[PDB]
Amino acid sequence: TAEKAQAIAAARNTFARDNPVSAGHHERARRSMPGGNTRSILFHRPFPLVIAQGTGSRFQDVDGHAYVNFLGEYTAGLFGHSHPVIRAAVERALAVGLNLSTQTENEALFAEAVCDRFPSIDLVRFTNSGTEANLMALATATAITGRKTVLAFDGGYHGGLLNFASGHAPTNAPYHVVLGVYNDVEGTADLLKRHGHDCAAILVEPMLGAGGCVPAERAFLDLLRAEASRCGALLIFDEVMTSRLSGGGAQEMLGISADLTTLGKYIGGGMSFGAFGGRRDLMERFDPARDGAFAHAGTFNNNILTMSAGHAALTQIYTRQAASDLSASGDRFRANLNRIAVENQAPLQFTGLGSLGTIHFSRAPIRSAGDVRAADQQLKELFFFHMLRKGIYLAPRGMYALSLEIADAGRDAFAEALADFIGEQRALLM
Amino acid sequence: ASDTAEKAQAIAAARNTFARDNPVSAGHHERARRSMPGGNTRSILFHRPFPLVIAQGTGSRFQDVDGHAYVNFLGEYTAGLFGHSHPVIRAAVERALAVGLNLSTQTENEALFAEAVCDRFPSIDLVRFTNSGTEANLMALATATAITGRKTVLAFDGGYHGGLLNFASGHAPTNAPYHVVLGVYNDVEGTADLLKRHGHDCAAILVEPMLGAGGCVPAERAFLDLLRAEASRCGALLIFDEVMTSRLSGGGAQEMLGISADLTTLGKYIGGGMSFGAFGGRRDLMERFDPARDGAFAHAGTFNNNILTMSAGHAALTQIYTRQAASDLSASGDRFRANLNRIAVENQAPLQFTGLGSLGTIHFSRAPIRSAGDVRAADQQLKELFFFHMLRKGIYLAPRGMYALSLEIADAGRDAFAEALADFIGEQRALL
Ligand SMILES: Cc1ncc(COP(=O)(O)O)c(CNOCC(=O)O)c1O
Ligand SMILES: Cc1ncc(COP(=O)(O)O)c(CNOCC(=O)O)c1O
Repeated sequence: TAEKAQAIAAARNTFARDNPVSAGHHERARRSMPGGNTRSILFHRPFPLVIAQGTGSRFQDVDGHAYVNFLGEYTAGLFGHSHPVIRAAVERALAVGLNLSTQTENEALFAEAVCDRFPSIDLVRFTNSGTEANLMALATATAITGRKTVLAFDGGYHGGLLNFASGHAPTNAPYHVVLGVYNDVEGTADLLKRHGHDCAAILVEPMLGAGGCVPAERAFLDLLRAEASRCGALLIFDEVMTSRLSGGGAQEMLGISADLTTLGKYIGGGMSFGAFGGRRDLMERFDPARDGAFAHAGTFNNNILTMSAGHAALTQIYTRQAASDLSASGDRFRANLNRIAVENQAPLQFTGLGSLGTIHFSRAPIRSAGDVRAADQQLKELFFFHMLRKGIYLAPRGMYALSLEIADAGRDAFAEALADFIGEQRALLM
Repeated sequence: ASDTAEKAQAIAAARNTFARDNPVSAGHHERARRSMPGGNTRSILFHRPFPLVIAQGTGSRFQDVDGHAYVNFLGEYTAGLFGHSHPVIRAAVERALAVGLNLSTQTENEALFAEAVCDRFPSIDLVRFTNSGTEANLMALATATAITGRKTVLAFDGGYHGGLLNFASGHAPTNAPYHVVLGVYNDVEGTADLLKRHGHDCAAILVEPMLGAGGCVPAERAFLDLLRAEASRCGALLIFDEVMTSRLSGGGAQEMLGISADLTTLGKYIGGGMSFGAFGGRRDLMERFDPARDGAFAHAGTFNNNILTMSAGHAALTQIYTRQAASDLSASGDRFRANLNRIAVENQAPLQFTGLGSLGTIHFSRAPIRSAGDVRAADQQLKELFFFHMLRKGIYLAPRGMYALSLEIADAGRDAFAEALADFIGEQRALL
């Protein structure tokens, strides 16, 4: 509607008036990077906030405004901006030496911690991102099976070269990808009958992350596990986001085992990180001593900062117990946010699991990419600008990912700001 | 050359001595195998019987877990330009920690780093950062195919563009399934034929100005002129993979050559030894990523703008490895390589070092090294024996015989390398 469009025009202008120093930064950034941007998700209109500095769960922008960071680096930033244990791991790495050009002890210790944590990961390899992890998992599936077809899901996001958030992106690596509808048992069974013979892999998030914190239904994942086994395709669970949900990620909570699992985000302690692991027999194809071994180099794969900060992250900070506690805290938080919507007759909900959640302006079921897209997009943008005015930073698309540094005062301020949105924007919520 | 029983027995003895010299590294390997395939997470680090595990490093030197010291002539496969403990890198890390980690937003540091990259590289008008050279090359291919609507990519046998674009031994079954045609590196007539056949459907020509992993094999002028002309004529994007070669002068191989690519990929040392890659090039091509554009190309990536890379990278380009420092290091490397080849020639040894500036690789052949075929024809057994010999002399270089001079390599190290080469030639005269 026109009414909402005008509300957004007003909110954008208010943001621009609040943030003229960020505005100047944007005009300069446009000289060296396309649209002043090097990570597409950071861009929003009229321009993005530039931040100056942060400590713990808080940061300040270049205009001086302070915020609680509920975004947490799209789930990588589990430790806040200045964790002393992470800092210590960085100091220990610098003492060991940088760019050591050789095999290290720390990479093996980190690997042991990873294999110990995740119940379907017998052996693991590190990459430099979730994008690389997923690409290597597809390389594995395709090379082993000799097949070309990959089943993935509309709304699915698996990195820079495997972006299905708005269907097929023209920039995707040219794997022969067939897209199903997330959570659609009937349609997906049909696609598997059609393509099962030629399917190298099923690639799926146990909860759409970038696609809107949409949990996978049990019946959907059971279909995928059964059919992958029947047709000889590798089931790949992309847990780059979902691994945080318990000590052993979504697979532990589900009792469903993927053939390969990809990891990313928080696991390297906030340093560059990705990983792919899985069944021993599949991963041994990368043993470089073995006959016709697959090649997987990568300059920074075993870099000392990631290996050292990650080992600290898993063993000292985000233990199995910390994962259970944060996820339970996240469940209570999301229920409280939904109670606020319910008690105020608000046409919104928050979907997700554990410490992950996203607002959707609909009271209908949010089960697939279609549902997320059909929910009100103008109200979502308005909500972002409102939260900023309340000193709460979350994703433009309405996602939060609670760090370990988020405390009672932070959660309370978020919940109060949500109530304020509902009251202040009542006219637009009818 | 062909394998012989004589050389095999020499190699088996060198491996046995290495195993005996390094029992702690051997135990590490056995443990590592329990959690990573063959105890490995980066294929290039593995060699038989097992790799050395190092304990610590300072400057240009390091020590392994059995207590041996070496000077590091490998330099992290060209990423380790600053040594193991550069004070300016360390200061950049400290500044980064003080700003804040994982800040979840844009910072100024990324714009300042992007400006330093654009200042530095003469054909890069706009740039985007990735987390590796592998990602940089994939995004450059993504850009070319999406802009052109075409499927075919011309690359070269012996070429290496990252984990999903490995042509070092021809087509790898793990490669991302771009429709890649492989040419012979430096083959003008053969490549002209391929471009005649495929040119109309060519999204991109992807080429290193010098084969890196493929053997430090310089591209010849006539070869690159052909690629530049035919890319323009066909409407293909010429992509120069300068992940390794960018170091060779202030403005990489493109400044040396006076040839401009449509896109250039970057990696290795530019992020100050932190995770890093980048792709950039012509303004009109890179603007397709402006997120304010309708139909903007998407390119997220959790760590693309991470504070450690942004901060150490800006320091690397503006404070440490300036354009003059690049010229100076390349001149130092050119004199080094010439000295090594002089030592070969004077002893009438069947070996040469190929490369440019501070990068070089030994090849056990008297033939011109111009393509992957030439590299593969050279004696591979002697290359293995060379590796173990150099280790015994306290010199660490790649198993495949590559050195990449860091800023921390001084006269003593270069002298020791040259002396160790002479000792190899003398001690292994029978097999040469
Ligand atoms: C499920 C999933 N798989 C894979 C990925 C890809 O991981 P990475 O961005 O480390 O390549 C991501 C997240 N990518 O986030 C982009 C950003 O924050 O800029 C992801 O959420
Ligand atoms: C010319 C070129 N392009 C691209 C690449 C790929 O760059 P990256 O390893 O950062 O993905 C590399 C080197 N990759 O080195 C492997 C390793 O040291 O483990 C490269 O040399």
